[PDB]
Amino acid sequence: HHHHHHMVHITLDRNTANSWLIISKDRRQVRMGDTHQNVSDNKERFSNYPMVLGAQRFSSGKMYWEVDVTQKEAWDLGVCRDSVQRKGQFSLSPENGFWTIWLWQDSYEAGTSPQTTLHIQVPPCQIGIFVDYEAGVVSFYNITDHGSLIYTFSECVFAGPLRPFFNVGFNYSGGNAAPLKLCPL
Ligand SMILES: CN(C)C(=O)c1ccc2c(c1)CCCN2
Repeated sequence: HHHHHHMVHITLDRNTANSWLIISKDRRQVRMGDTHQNVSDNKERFSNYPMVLGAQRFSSGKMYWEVDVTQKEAWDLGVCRDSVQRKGQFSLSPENGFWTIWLWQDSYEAGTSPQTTLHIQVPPCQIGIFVDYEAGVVSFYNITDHGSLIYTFSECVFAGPLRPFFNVGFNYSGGNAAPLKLCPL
């Protein structure tokens, strides 16, 4: 792909974070803490899952960013509507305002309803995310495998401003403590 030139500097929004997340001083890394992180509750925080949004809102144009997923067993990445549900249980689907992929139990899947099996020969250590607002496209790229395409959502009905979306995953196993990191431009 040749999307790198639409690179945007993403930072994480602390106020949207689940209360167990630890966001770095530079707002470019997030990981699961082993306890509540001593913050007040608010209506923006994702309650049920270890999720956080980027601060940036996009309503037009082309945007690209990259995320490091090294040594994680589980995570979700993509974009979502600014107005997505924060409290209670929900599925990651375009009907609910999410355009995402994930790793879970040694398989990669796109967040369609129902979910779609992905075919990845080289397990990615860094993921590229491309959004074309006007075209209604969200695409995912395997940076470890020379930028190979992972998945394209097309005919997207965004229906609002978009925000970068992150889920560091549960760490029941003790094998998923590593952070998500926004990679340098
Ligand atoms: C309990 N452990 C070890 C987890 O991995 C975990 C999973 C989900 C979740 C939380 C923790 C607190 C935030 C809300 N959801």
